[PDB]
Amino acid sequence: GAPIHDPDFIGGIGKELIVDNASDVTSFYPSAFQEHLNFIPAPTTGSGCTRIPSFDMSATHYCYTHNVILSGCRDHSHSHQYLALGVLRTTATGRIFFSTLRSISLDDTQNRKSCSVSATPLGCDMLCSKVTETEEEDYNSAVPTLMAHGRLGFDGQYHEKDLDVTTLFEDWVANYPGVGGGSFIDGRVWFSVYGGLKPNSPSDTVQEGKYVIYKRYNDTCPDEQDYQIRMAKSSYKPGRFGGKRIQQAILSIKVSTSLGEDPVLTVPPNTVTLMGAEGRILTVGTSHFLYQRGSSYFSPALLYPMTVSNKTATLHSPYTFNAFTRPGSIPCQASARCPNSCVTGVYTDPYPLIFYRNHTLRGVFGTMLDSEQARLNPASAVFDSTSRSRITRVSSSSTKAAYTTSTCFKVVKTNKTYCLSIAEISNTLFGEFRIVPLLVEILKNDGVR
Amino acid sequence: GAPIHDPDFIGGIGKELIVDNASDVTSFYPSAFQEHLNFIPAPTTGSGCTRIPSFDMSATHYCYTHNVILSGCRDHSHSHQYLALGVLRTTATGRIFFSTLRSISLDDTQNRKSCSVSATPLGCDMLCSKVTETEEEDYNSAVPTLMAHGRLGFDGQYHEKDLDVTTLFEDWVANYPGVGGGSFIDGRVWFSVYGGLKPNSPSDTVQEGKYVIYKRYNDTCPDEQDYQIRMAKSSYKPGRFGGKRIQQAILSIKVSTSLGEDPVLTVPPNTVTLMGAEGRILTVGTSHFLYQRGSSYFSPALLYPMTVSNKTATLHSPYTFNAFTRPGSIPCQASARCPNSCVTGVYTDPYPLIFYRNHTLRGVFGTMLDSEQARLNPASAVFDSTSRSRITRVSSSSTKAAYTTSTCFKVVKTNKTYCLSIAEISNTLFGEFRIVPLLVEILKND
Ligand SMILES: *[C@@H]1O[C@H](CO)[C@@H](O[C@@H]2O[C@H](CO)[C@@H](O)[C@H](O)[C@H]2NC(C)=O)[C@H](O)[C@H]1NC(C)=O
Ligand SMILES: *[C@@H]1O[C@H](CO)[C@@H](O[C@@H]2O[C@H](CO)[C@@H](O)[C@H](O)[C@H]2NC(C)=O)[C@H](O)[C@H]1NC(C)=O
Ligand SMILES: *[C@@H]1O[C@H](CO)[C@@H](O)[C@H](O)[C@H]1NC(C)=O
Ligand SMILES: [Ca+2]
Repeated sequence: GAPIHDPDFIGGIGKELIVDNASDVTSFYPSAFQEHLNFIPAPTTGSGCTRIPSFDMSATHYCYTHNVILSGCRDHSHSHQYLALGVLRTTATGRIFFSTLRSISLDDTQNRKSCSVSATPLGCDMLCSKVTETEEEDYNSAVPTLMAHGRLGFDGQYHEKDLDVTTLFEDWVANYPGVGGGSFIDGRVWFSVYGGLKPNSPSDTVQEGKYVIYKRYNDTCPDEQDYQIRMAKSSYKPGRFGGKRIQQAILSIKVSTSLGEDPVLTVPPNTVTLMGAEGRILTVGTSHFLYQRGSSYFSPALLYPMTVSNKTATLHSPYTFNAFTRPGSIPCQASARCPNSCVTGVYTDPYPLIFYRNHTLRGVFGTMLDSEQARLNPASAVFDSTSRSRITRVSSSSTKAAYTTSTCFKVVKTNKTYCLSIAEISNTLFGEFRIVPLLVEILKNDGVR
Repeated sequence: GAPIHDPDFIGGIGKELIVDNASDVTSFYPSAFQEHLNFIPAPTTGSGCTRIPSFDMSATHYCYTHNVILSGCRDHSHSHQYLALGVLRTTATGRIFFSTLRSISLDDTQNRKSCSVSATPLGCDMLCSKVTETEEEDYNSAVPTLMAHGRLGFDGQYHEKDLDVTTLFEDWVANYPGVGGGSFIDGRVWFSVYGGLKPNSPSDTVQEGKYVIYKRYNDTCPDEQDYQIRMAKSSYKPGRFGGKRIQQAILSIKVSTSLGEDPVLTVPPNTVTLMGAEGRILTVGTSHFLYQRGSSYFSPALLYPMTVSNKTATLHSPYTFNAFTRPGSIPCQASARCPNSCVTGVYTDPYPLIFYRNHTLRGVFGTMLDSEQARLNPASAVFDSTSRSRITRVSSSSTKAAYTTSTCFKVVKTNKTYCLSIAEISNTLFGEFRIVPLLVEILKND
């Protein structure tokens, strides 16, 4: 009943789990899907769905949230936001299970979507967007998207406060939380956000001519330099949103009794970040990372090192995992190696797992959609910069996936490393999407050498 | 007040679909699942299930029913019965779809169980059992199981009349409908029924020593005759129910504005029928058939010819489809070839599809559970006495399945034969059982 992770987890949450410098990264791999957890509620109705999962865990508790739709799973539909606060416990037999301390289903009328959540000392901080219109209409609207900062405390109470997006996102036509989890850092909660810049606005003007071309390993692009640059520049203004610059941002907010207190929007230079996309701000040990969904031409998982300076942050050259690809429409498929304009891909974050003694991230765990173009075939595995380990297929090759957010930890008591993988999956004839939690232990083959 | 399907279906409902004497039966086969029909409601909750499906279709309308559990799918939970009256339609594109005209969700305090539905001229007749105890607690009791004859009319109203089981099933300790659809024949609705007989009751006495042994095609049981005969006899009184003879029966009720009118329970001789099990009363063309779930030692799909005469039925030696097996626990697994005593298997009916010119049945469509012992891997196909055509697996090999009921019809316009396969299935991460309708066209290597 303790409002903290059970003693066995103490000291095994949020840190660098494995630091092997000698042994290969891919030698570490996911086992068979263990103790199928049930902290995530199934959809309220049989014809409805659960979608857009966000999870973040600190050394004391975890936070989880998801959007629920009563009929169908089409975005242009009414939805409720489910938010929960919980801790990692063990049974008498050592069985790991996610225990919910508090939970709330926002059954009101506010149209919350693209919500992200973060574990803070005060509980579970949530960043949501509120809109009654279309997404493609939002980038077509003149005003920024409404956003709110909420919190489900340890006391079960929920408080929320709408942000003054008029001034905070004055340079944006559309703005949304990255859906991925946010991170608590130096008294502030950091949520990755994305959207469209108002053309010719101060923010849009500062990003003019700014771009970056990330290459694939051992697979260079055959297109000429002049053309690649031309394509990279256009990747920030995909035709889908009519020329608007799809921008990546970072929003920090002070964690205190007052919600939405002192919000500061940092917009990293596009010479670092690719096209704005869904993302996640996480902290593993002492380093911070910004996961960016590969919505543009870049297929391999991006893990941007994030450093903090007061209320703003700076992103450095991203860690890339070539094998950890994501499905996408041509010319931005899983094998795409050339810069291009597109709004595709799927959110499938990599959790910093293996590090060097010097703390440089060496390997990550994540449930990728092992598919070339279609959002399907989820598979858990460990990936370094170029390869992947023995995979643990979530289900069949027919399983459609929309999101996979992974968070790994250790049971210091048994010294075993585990990875929680929350996936929004569905089969062709079993119903709409539903979020399912999968826990897998990270193994290592010693008898190899 | 027949609502009528679509002019495209006239002459193509409940008829002999494919009449051929030359073409190899297995040359006919199911295509890919054309579409995923929407007439069947998903479980009301995401943590519950839809189970025990029943379906019957007549010239002008179809009837469908399933049981719904709000939390989980424990057969020992409170539930409500969903009943629907519908029609076979077709969009401008020519896309087949089942339109549900009327539907009611019986959510009272009664425990309807093992319901069977039938499309009658007055609507959708449902035969349910009303229980207050478990399967075993029921067979141990002295009194028969309560049953009710109900009906969803074209007007949307549902009327129900509990049958006088005390007299109707006086010789029974437990009795339930076969779950499979019932059929309208000669002014009355016919429902397969099964349960356990009261020891020494007249019905039981008449069955003493009666048994029948059905062999596999080219898989002769090596057991000595005396041993087989003893096993066959014992198969009727499996240990599961402490020696109570599990009997197959047939209930016919007069179809009229008065429910439960003139009930007549027929109990076929166990020299014809194997141990009582879930079943269905089908009518294809002028012929009638009784499908009996292979709950005993017999694995191949069974279709007993059924002839009716003044309120009573008569079953004959059944058509068997050797490759249309079903999974079962040992020693009555799908590969079984010898008589034995057991209560296993799963409901997976064969729909009469291909007939000889003379009307003798030869081929059927069905969605079998392509497994040996576990209720997994549903797979649709066309079957004859010894073979299986090319298949269309419904899902993965680890897909669970509790029931599959198929009904084939024909679009007279495009003259294409289709088969509705309604299956209660589940999968690993996607929750409890759920009834899903599947539609496949019947094709041929010619
Ligand atoms: C930690 O040690 C590794 C040694 O493998 C360093 O990796 C090298 O880093 C240099 C420059 O960053 C690269 O040019 C080499 O290609 C890397 N070699 C390998 C095998 O990765 C890493 O930079 C060190 N990290 C820190 C923070 O000192
Ligand atoms: C319809 O035709 C079939 C085809 O012959 C008949 O089935 C045959 O019946 C004879 C009985 O003399 C046996 O050789 C076999 O049972 C069948 N033979 C073959 C080659 O299949 C069937 O009996 C006919 N139906 C009726 C009602 O007469
Ligand atoms: C059945 O067995 C006989 C031998 O008794 C054989 O000639 C025939 O080909 C077999 N048929 C099949 C389908 O195996
Ligand atoms: Ca009883």
